[PDB]
Amino acid sequence: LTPLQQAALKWARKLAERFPELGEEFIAVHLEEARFWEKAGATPEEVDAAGKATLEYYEAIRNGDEEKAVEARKKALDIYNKIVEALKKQPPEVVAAYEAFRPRHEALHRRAEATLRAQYEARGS
Ligand SMILES: [Zn+2]
Ligand SMILES: [Zn+2]
Repeated sequence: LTPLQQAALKWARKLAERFPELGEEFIAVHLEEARFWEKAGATPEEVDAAGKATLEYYEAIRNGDEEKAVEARKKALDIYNKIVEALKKQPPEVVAAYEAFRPRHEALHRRAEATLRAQYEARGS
């Protein structure tokens, strides 16, 4: 267990615990994403800051806080953009592997956004 994997595990487990509908699948998908971040040369602190902003982002959707959602989304994607451009210099098998994995992360992301917005519209928070 690398320090980068531990950093991704900490924030992905928090999201799964607070929103059980996402489930352990939310943790596993974010670990696989973290393996590509590690391949691209990301550091544990970059993954820790991005995971922290991701929890704040989804917590913002659950609570209807739009300003916090905008700020948290930018903080997470500022770090993600650094890693997309680093992935360009990766071997083609790594890039092709990432392009084949990303639709599964996209589908979990679409589900998580809709499910938490639904909890704000119904439960209210
Ligand atoms: Zn995600
Ligand atoms: Zn989105």
